[PDB]
Amino acid sequence: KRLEGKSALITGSARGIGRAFAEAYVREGATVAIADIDIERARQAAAEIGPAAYAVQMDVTRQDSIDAAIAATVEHAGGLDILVNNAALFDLAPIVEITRESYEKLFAINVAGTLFTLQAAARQMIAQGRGGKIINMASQAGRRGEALVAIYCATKAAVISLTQSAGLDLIKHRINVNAIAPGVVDGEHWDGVDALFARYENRPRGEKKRLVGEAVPFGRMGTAEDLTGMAIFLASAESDYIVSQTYNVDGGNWMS
Amino acid sequence: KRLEGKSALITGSARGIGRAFAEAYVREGATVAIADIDIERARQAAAEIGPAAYAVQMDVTRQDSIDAAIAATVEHAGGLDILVNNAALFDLAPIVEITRESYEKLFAINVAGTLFTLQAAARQMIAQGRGGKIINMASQAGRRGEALVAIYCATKAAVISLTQSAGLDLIKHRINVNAIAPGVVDGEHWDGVDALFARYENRPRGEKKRLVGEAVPFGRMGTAEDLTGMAIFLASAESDYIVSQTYNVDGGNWMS
Amino acid sequence: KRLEGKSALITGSARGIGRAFAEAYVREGATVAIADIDIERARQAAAEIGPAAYAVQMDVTRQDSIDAAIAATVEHAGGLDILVNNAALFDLAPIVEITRESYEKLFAINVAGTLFTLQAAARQMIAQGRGGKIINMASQAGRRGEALVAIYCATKAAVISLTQSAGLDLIKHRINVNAIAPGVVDGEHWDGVDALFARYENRPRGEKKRLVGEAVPFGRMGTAEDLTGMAIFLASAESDYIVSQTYNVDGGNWMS
Amino acid sequence: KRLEGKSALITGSARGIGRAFAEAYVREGATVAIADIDIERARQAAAEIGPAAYAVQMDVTRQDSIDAAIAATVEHAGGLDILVNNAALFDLAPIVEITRESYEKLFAINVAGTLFTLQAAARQMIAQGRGGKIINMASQAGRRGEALVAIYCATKAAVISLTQSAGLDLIKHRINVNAIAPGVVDGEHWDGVDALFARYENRPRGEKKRLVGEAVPFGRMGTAEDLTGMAIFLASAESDYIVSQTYNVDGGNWMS
Ligand code: NA
Ligand code: NA
Ligand code: NA
Ligand code: NA
Repeated sequence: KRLEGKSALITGSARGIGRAFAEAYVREGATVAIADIDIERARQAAAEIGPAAYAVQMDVTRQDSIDAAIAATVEHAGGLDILVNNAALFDLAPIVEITRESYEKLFAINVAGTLFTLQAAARQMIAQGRGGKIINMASQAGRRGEALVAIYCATKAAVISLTQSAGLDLIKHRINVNAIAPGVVDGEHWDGVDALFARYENRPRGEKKRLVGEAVPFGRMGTAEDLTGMAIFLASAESDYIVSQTYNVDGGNWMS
Repeated sequence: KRLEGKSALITGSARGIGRAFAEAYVREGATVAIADIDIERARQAAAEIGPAAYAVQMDVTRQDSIDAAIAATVEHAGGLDILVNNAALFDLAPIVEITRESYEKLFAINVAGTLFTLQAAARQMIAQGRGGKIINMASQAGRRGEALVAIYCATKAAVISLTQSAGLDLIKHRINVNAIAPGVVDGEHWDGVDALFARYENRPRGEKKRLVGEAVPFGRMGTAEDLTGMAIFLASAESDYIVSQTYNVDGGNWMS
Repeated sequence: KRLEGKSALITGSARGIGRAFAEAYVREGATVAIADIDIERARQAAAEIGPAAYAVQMDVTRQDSIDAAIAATVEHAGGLDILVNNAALFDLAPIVEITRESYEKLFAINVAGTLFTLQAAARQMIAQGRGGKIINMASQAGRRGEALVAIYCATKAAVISLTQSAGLDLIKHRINVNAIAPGVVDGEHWDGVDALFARYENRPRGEKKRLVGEAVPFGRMGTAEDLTGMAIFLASAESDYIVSQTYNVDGGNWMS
Repeated sequence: KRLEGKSALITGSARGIGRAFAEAYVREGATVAIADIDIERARQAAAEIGPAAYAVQMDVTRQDSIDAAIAATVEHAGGLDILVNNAALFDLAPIVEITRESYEKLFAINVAGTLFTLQAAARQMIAQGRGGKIINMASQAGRRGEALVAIYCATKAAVISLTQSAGLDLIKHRINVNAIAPGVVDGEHWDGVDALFARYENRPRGEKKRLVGEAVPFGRMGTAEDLTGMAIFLASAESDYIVSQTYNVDGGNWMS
């Protein structure tokens, strides 16, 4: 068990990628705060995962909620050792149709949410004096722009950048900051994602997803489970010398 | 010469780099909107440059000011062919001292200001149906993070991403979107920049600036004139096949 | 006349892109050594271009030919101010079919040829004490690997790398070293290239070429003329502060 | 545990980084071929490591030696599952002093050695039908050039490129190709590396090594043990969806 006795918090972990990370972390001996805007779903998730997972209501766009979430983790587990910034929102629209609402919402959650949660965790970790681990969720989208995905790509580029900056600033406190960049990951969101491409590219529903899946060198779209090995690795002692990096786990969909 | 008959608008061009760009564009035969929030200096600059330059009041953080600026180029110049997003703000603080005010202010101007001005320009260019040129100002800060400069770095990373996405979306309208990434450029702003570094790096005043200058492979910090050639090139016919690129003009300070 | 009074040498300029550069340089006032293994065609080209162009026999794989070529520009033009390393060979094969012959031949021309010509030009430029410009030809292939193009991609990656190293080492002598990276350029060679892809991807003849052209965001494969502006720019005073860069001119085919 | 029953071959594994990888692999349950040009050193390393390690004489510059080594692996273990291309040579010299001997020797070992060993391993893995893992050793040097290290940097850039190309071509055979890029790693070679820098930079002995060590954000130069976690990870099932990536493990010395 590579994370034995560790205290983690994962934002947006009631469902999806964050939820898989939560389960993997518990398997590896960690206690995990299931942080989510949906307290009901967080409580269900925590009960399904087991005794070591516990629900925390959190809105990463609000400072008071961020601070309350950190304090609940300290209260419940005695401190905080691992942060995963997984909360994210996707959207899509061509340049001439980008709205200020899309820009503000996606930046508030994907960039500000990650930045200020990272900062609150950093402060707690510094106060503890024991290190150690922060993992941001980037994306292939942050590696290169895309015609219909300007806002989301830009938030993920910002995340990769913040990962580098925070990494350099916090390593003196024995805190590693790194990021994982998935490529295309299958899941409940892809119906809406495909529908959005179908609308703007004028394709039959389902065609975009299929083309995307067929283009991954590996042979298929990713699963959350493809990513858990890396999430454990970057939270363990085996990654202590790894600083300010973004690692693509994407079946070859992007090369860095 | 190279920009004969072209209508341009440059944000933040009352002073510094933007003004040097405006003066260079006029020498190359363009008509130029000196768009700045400092309308008094924009007017003095427009008056000094000559009849081909005219002052436009603009605050890239306000949608109505953005739309009014584009309307102004239509009124004065009959339309818009070249947009340079030059307006920007700098700040510096370690992760644990980053404020929401700093985040919101730098993103509103550096990211939202660039995105929505680009969008307004693109709409006008598409309506004209004669293609166009858009040049965003990035920075070495956009290429890699820095311990003390998380916010500014992230905004410039977002600009590089947006440059990429917009370039891919808009090329079918014959609009080139690219960016210039300067390195370190000398100017009065370095008193404050040095002071901020001196404080957090525990150095005597002037030392940071000195060291930064000495470390540029070319052998000196940049001037506006180092950048003017590239600004003309990316607005000229010689750059027609150039799409979604960021070009470093930085004395070798960063290699891309 | 941005290259007035300058002396240049361009490798592999009897035909194609290199010849287009030579013609462009001549129009900008330069004297140009048409250097090529195909001396017959180089002579014909120099005669067609006009009195400022002269043929020079060179095989970039042979040190004695390189040194004699540099000596030729000194003799005919009085010195050497601009070098363009354009000579290159292409090949294609899946990993399990790559031969040592293909490896040796592509590295000798593409990498050794560029490196040691660069070296010989640099020595002459340092001896002159007037600085200089060196432009290497990279490729999109140099920016990212490709299943069937391992050898060529690796040579172009080596070129980008060498451009960076040489740029850092030579700038103290006022020599700018940079590179241009074209995307896909139409031409006679595409019949063979298409044929090779057709074989390994199991495609009808001409399909690969068609798909490639349609996949370029700009909407067409490149021409030599798309590249001439950048070639002049990087040899001119407008690029003095530009060091160790590789610039993509590729219709958006790769974003750097 | 993590590599139970796997057959590995690591080039240059008698001493240094390869040796550490060999020892870590054996602890994780692998059988390891200790390939080295120095057969007595290989036979000795194998003896010391244990019964799961066996010596193989190999010159990665010779096709026949490469082919013989793979065959011995198939002879001793029942086949080959993991290849680590660790054999490498370093050299240093400014542009004007680079010799053809330095160019040829470093490229033969660092590039050709890696390419043709990877090719022979791939062929054997394809014939087995059970997939496989291949890890190339890159370097921070492959990420960006340096004034005094053009040859070595260029070889490591070529390695990163080959990693991408081979990864894309071989994943259909269920062979993962990835690379590790250490930053600066302490070891017996650094006394000579420092000496080379001291010579050309004209420094007291030891000054370069200290400055380099002090500039790593983490706080010290690397050890081989910093890298073993990643070497195991990329050879294990936890990296199955990881293709064509180069991962920096370098204390923050370079960010990718
Ligand atoms: Na629970
Ligand atoms: Na005026
Ligand atoms: Na002639
Ligand atoms: Na043994």
